[PDB]
Amino acid sequence: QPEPDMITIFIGTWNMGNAPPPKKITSWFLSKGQGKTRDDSADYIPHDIYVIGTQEDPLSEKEWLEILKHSLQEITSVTFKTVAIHTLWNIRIVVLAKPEHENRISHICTDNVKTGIANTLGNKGAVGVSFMFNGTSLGFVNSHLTSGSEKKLRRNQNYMNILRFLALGDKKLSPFNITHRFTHLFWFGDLNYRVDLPTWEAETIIQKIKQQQYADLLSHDQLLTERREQKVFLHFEEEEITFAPTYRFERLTRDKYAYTKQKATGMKYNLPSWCDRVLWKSYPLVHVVCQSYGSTSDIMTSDHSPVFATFEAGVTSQFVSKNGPGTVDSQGQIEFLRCYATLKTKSQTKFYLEFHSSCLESFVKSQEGENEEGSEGELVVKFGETLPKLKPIISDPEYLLDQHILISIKSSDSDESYGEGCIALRLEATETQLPIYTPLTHHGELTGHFQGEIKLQTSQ
Ligand SMILES: NC(=O)c1cnc(C(F)(F)F)nc1
Repeated sequence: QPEPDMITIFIGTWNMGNAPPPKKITSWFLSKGQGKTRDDSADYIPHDIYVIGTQEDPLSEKEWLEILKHSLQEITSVTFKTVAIHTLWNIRIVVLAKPEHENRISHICTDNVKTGIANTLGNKGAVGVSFMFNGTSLGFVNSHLTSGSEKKLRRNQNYMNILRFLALGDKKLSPFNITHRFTHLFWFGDLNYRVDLPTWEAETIIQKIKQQQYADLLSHDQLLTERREQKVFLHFEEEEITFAPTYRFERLTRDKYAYTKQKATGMKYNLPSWCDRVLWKSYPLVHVVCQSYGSTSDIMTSDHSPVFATFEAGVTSQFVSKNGPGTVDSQGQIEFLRCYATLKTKSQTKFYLEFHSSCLESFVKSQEGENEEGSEGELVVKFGETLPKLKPIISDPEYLLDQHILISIKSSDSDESYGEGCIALRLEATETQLPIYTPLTHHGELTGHFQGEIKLQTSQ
């Protein structure tokens, strides 16, 4: 049985509004309703992995697992295996996989982050799951962020706390947060960003939704605007939104948005909004295609509609050669020429680089670079030709060209990372000097750039 080079992943996010689900929720798992929907011809084809994020979930883990597994069995006639389940308050993530993938899945991690302090600590935060699928690392984050149209800054702060403190993936990757630890990272949930228009425009907004005219609404979506100003979800992708706002509905219909201020809303307006979202971030030059992004029309127990997204995701096999793992393969090497980091820091310390990759026996520290002043005030750290030669465990190009090198630039004085990035080895050529580039981030904020040239030697 050959190992796959591609899998399909279902991501679901549903804020259940503290109400039990209806007896049938199969439309969710089938990507049927509004938006970018899945072809009917695919309905019996199971996804490899189903990742279900809920918010305001009133069910026990047991109650929800029974509904999920029974749903997927009805659709696919497959009995899914439970990879992981993790609940923080009423925020829950479930990972289910086809039984044939049990042997391919390892290193399962779960974690949660609680957001806010005193007042604002009590029900918002995130749960997450990571694991290895053969040679590919997968992360999944389900977050319920701060509510309310006038709290987009709080949401951005909640996001930064989650990406700093959620402890998933390989703990040896100590300079890197979840935004660098995975081949593919999926981040979804009730992110609670709103359509920022005047309250008086509520009926105009509803009119526009009834006409399926979303363009003037999406231009005021806080998540799109904050992302375009690099305030949140830097370097993440989201599929175009072609479904109606998923909040806030009157329960037991979808014919009505309930937007008016009420005691139950803290006298806040809830203008129709895309609260419920799916974003992703994959390493450079890995295959990832969104094949659906939409909302269900027939599940009406909550004031939110469920959202689905499906993805084709590139995966690699767990490679073994006569040499590595357990030693290096001297027919392989990674060299770096004309390299320099540009940092936004106003500080003056020396810096060195750390290279981390599962193609190395362990991480590699460089010599200190030479600091120079850039023409526009920037700190430029010159490595020139001084970076070490990296020694991969396996030289076969069918392995090595599928790998990535994570880079941290660290202060010599504190050993603290000032910036993290990632370089793909999926080069246009081997044994050839080729430009490389990555932005550098720290706590998910842009801190600089790393650029230079690479020269990769494989066994071919
Ligand atoms: N390595 C594991 O502990 C593992 C457990 N369970 C599964 C499941 F749920 F797919 F069957 N896959 C892997």
